[PDB]
This record gives sequence, structure tokens and C-alpha cells, in this order.
Amino acid sequence: RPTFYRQELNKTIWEVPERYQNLSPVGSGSVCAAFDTKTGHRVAVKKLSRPFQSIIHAKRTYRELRLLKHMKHENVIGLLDVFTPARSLEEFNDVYLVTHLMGADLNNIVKCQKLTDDHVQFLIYQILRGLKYIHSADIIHRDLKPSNLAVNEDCELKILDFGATRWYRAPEIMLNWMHYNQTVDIWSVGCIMAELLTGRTLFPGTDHIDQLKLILRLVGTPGAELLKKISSESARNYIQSLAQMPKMNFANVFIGANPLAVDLLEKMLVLDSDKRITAAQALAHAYFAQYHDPDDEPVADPYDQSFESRDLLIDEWKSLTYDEVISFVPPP
Ligand SMILES: CN(C)CCN1CCN(C(=O)c2cc(C(C)(C)C)sc2NC(=O)Nc2cccc(Cl)c2Cl)CCC1=O
Ligand SMILES: CCCCCCCCO[C@@H]1O[C@H](CO)[C@@H](O)[C@H](O)[C@H]1O
Repeated sequence: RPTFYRQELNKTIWEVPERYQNLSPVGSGSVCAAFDTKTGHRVAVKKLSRPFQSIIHAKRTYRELRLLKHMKHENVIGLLDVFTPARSLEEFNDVYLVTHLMGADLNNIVKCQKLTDDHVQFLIYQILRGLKYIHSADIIHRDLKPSNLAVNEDCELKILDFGATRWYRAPEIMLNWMHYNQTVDIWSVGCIMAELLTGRTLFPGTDHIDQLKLILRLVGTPGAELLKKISSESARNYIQSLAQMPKMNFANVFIGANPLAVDLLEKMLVLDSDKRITAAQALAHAYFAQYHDPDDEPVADPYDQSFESRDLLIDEWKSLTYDEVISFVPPP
């Protein structure tokens, strides 16, 4: 069991093994960049804030540990290490997670290099590939946007969650529809891709209602087939009252873009989540012919998330979390 050492960073106490050097704040859990003096590579180390404060917190701690221990894909954050100072369960009250440091996020790439059609094809391919793997474990990202995308200098990408966000949110998450299918994340990819093509935020809503108005101006007011599914008496009368926007002709909107990009955008940015292309379908889209390889778009091992429907005690969440810390095997 390594020797730990205590350090102070922007008001936070950090106890990590010696192995991890040159800590410097990256944001606020909180996250430091560090040098792994054991393998020679830069890492990001996340310290979980108040992991066991609530039942909701204690569960979310367990969730994060479980999810990350299961993600083993090129385009999704992976776990290099997980550790705690605590030599036993009684002492246990802090959690740290370790991943590969990617040096920049996608907003950074976007505000200071105008991207080629070839770049957009590569970056969105990678999001979809990571997303196929995510979706096959039955997991929904729900908060996909450029700041949750890590990119290196070869423009290689991983999907992650640092925890407006609204600009990339599916209109149904902002109406609290509640079931949500995995294409919520495909609506996000549409917003990300549009902005990679344009250099501009597709939907810069000022707030929650402006967001929705902006979306409705692009895609139009809901079609009969969609109105049809609004089981809620509620919505329907309100929507029919609105300025009855027709769906904008996307070719006209994303003018000079590759026509396969446009066509892929029309298949992601559909109001009706039942009609949006899946991550799998999208990888087979002709827009990605240069990068597509059906033998190299792997799906995840079965993910046991029976724990999600469980209501347990803080002490149980914590002890479960501890066993997950103990059982961690690092990758090669
Ligand atoms: C209900 N719910 C889907 C929304 C809230 N979630 C967020 C999702 N989550 C997560 O923990 C989560 C899920 C992820 C995918 C993309 C695979 C979907 S990535 C990630 N966490 C993460 O990226 N951590 C991290 C980031 C930078 C540096 C370091 Cl060092 C690390 Cl450890 C688990 C916690 C929770 O409850
Ligand atoms: C302002 C009008 C925008 C509302 C967007 C509704 C489109 C979401 O799409 C809907 O999502 C649900 C999954 O949560 C599905 O159950 C519905 O069948 C599907 O049509």
C-alpha cells in the first residue's frame, strides 16, 4: 500500500500516493492534472466531494465507480487507478479516480481552429463510436456537449462527464418527458456537429424557454405523428397556438457543407426521438466511409445496473463502494 502525502489546492485537501506528482487544479468533486511518476504519463485525478453525505450522494459515488470500472473503449474515459487513504472501511470517507490526461476539450479546438470537413468526419465518427459502446451497456449520457469531449493533438477523442449545458440538450429533457431514449445523446451529437461545421453555436438559448423557441425555429412545430403521442392532454393545446413554424430546409441552413453532413444532420436533429438515427446506424452512414470499420466498432460487456432501482442505507452504499475500490485491477 503506497505512502500518501497531503497537499492543498485551491482550498481543497488532497491525499494521494507519492507516485502522483505536480498536482495542479483543473477545476472544481475536483480534478487535478498530475504526472504519474510510475508510468511517466500525465493523468487527471478526480477527488470526489462529500462522497457519503446523502443517500443520493452515496449512491452517485457508487454509480460513478461502477460505470468507470466498466468503460473499456478507446473513445470513452477509462479508469487507470482508483484509491483511498483509508486503510479500512471505518476510516473510509474519500474517493479518488484516475484517468489518462487529454490536454484539451472540444470547445478549445473549436474557438481557435476552423475545422475541415475531414476533421468533422473524424471527430463526429469518434463520438458515435464511443456512443455505440456507451449505448450498448444501456447507459445514457444525457449531458453530451463539447466540454465533455477530450481531444489530443492527433484530434483523437474520448467521451467523458465533468458533471450553457442547455445548448446541446434534447428538447424532451427540458420538458421532463421522463422515459428518454438513448437518441437524446444523438440530438446532442447533431448540435455538436452543426457547430463543428459552422464554427457557431447551433442553438445559443439565453434560457430554458428561448432554447426551445430556437429549436422550434430550425426543425419546426411538432408534426401530426408526434402530436399523436403526447399522452399528456397538457402540451397539445399550447403547441397548436404557437407560430406554426415549418421545418427549415437544412441544405439552405448549412449552405456550403458536405451534402452527406447535411443529410446526417437531418437524421439526428429530428424532434421525434423515435425517428432519430442511432449511434450504430450513424456509423454506417456514408458521411463516414473513410473511417467506418464494422469490425472495429466494439460494444460493451453486459452492464449490471440492478443497483439503480435499489434503496439502501448510506453505510451499505459506502461498503459496496469500498469493495469496488478493493477489487480494482488496472488495465495493461
Ligand atoms: C443519472 N446520470 C445519468 C446523471 C449523473 N451522473 C453522471 C454520470 N456519471 C459518471 O460518472 C460518468 C459517466 C460517463 C460516461 C461518458 C461513460 C457516460 S463518464 C463519467 N464520469 C467521469 O467522466 N469522470 C471523470 C471526469 C474527468 C476526470 C476524471 Cl479523473 C473523472 Cl473520474 C455517474 C454519476 C452521475 O450520477
Ligand atoms: C417543444 C416540443 C418538443 C418536444 C420534443 C418531444 C420529442 C421527443 O420524442 C419523444 O420522446 C419520448 C422519449 O422520451 C418518446 O417516448 C416519444 O415516443 C418520442 O416521440
